[PDB]
Amino acid sequence: QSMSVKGRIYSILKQIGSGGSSKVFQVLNEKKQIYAIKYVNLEEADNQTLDSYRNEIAYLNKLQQHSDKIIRLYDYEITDQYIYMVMECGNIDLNSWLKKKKSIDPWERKSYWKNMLEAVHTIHQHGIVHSDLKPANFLIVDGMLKLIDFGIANQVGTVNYMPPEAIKDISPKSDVWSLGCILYYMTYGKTPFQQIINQISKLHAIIDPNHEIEFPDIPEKDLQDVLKCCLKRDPKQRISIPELLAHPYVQIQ
Ligand SMILES: c1cc2c(cn1)cnc1sccc12
Repeated sequence: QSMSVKGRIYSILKQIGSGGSSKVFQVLNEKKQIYAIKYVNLEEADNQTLDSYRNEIAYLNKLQQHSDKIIRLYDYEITDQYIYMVMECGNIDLNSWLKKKKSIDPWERKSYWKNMLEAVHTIHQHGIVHSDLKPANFLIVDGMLKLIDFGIANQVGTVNYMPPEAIKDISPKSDVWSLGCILYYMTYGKTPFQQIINQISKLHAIIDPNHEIEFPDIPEKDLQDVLKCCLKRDPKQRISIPELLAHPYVQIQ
């Protein structure tokens, strides 16, 4: 099959993912280069959803120039009926990659972490708080992690990465909580609260200071401190991203 985004023609190779009303495909242009096209159906879209879409796009377009850890958006076609986005094609999302591999290399992880701070830090600088980070939001492209979205436009639902303040009902400290959970999953093989099935009981645990989050002793003592810093329930007493980018775990060999 085929499709035309603006002037250019893109041959469909396979379907990467489907959000629901959205379909992501892997494509080829006339110069035979591989891309990822996102189809969005505006047929049953409120003017609020429309606005979230337009906002999320402009931001993704604006933030292209700032960080290389933000998915390349090459071109787009937008009508009253649909959205087409010509983005860079990654190998796999962090979630599926983590879900498959049993052993994660301390370097691969330290590297991925550094890429995760750079991405979140850039959206933060422009005023954005992602508010709902998950490994699904990150995409590996040439051993380099890239942020897919900014959680502006309307794995999903998962409360395992939710900060206590989001549950108590939101500042950059909320994204620090989530990022730490991601690291905790790449460190301990589970999210801090993955151990508790019942979603209501899982929620009571995040907001419970007496329910101690365990940090089992590891060779990377620095990595343990980062987790201990990110997973502090009081946003007031949680590490900031500029502070994390200067932590020994990230800076020291
Ligand atoms: C959304 C999702 C992806 C993308 C661009 N937008 C590019 N490559 C890949 S590989 C697995 C998911 C995706």
